[PDB]
Amino acid sequence: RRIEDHISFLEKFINDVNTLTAKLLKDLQTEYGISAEQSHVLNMLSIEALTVGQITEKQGVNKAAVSRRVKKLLNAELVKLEKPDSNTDQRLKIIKLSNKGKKYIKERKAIMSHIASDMTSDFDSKEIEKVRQVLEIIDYRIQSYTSKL
Amino acid sequence: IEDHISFLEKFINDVNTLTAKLLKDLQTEYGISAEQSHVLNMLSIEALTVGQITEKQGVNKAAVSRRVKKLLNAELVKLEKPDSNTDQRLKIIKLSNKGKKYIKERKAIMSHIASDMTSDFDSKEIEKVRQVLEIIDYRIQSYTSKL
Repeated sequence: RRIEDHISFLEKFINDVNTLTAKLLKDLQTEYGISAEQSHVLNMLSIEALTVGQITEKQGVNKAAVSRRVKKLLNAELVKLEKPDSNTDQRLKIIKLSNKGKKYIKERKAIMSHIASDMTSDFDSKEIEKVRQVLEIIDYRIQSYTSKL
Repeated sequence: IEDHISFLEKFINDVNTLTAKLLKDLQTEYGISAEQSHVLNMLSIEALTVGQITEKQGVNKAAVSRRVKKLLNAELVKLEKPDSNTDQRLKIIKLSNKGKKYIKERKAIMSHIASDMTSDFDSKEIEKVRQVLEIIDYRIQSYTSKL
């Protein structure tokens, strides 16, 4: 009820961020020849290099579709196929960003930062910090809970 | 202070990741995809017009028109815009009984885990956090509203 309304507000809030994001980024994506979700993959890999398998369940959806979008990015040359080994090799391919992929990620960050900043310039810095602290522990708990299924 | 943006993006994906994990079985059985659940979930918050939904989910307009038409083909949603709120371009879309049962299960699953993670939490600490995010949601909506 209580917690049920908080959960409902968090869904609306995330959905609203997604909706603003998509609209602010439609032009940039269009410039690079990619869709919103291909763009998502690029945001995940700007965090770290990954393999199709690692990004599939960590977004949790049908295996093939993700494979498709990684193939589309490779041919758009926004991403690369590497083997920077120093850890038990089985069979697998490491996917990381090309330098055009990082250029996009920086165009995207600058657009998100200006808008986030503008909408937040009247806020009290210590108030935002306290809020982040609370979401940091929620993030932490979500993460550890997920690791246990 | 823009490491702030990075953290929110990551917090959003962790949320989404866990939700895809918890609802895999539920969404499969109802014949749903994750993006359609979001439309459904949204419609449980309020009865909406498509023009409304397009601006509130706003990506390609035709791609979201498709997702609502599929929810109607599946009868997960009802097209009920009688003369109270209507005569305003398009319709008033709302969940049907089947759709209503899906979101009940969805809430059953999420409520228990959220509650499990927040049990040591001070109501007031969470309320204040909610207040601040309400301002930011307000602004995001206001900003989304224009260009």
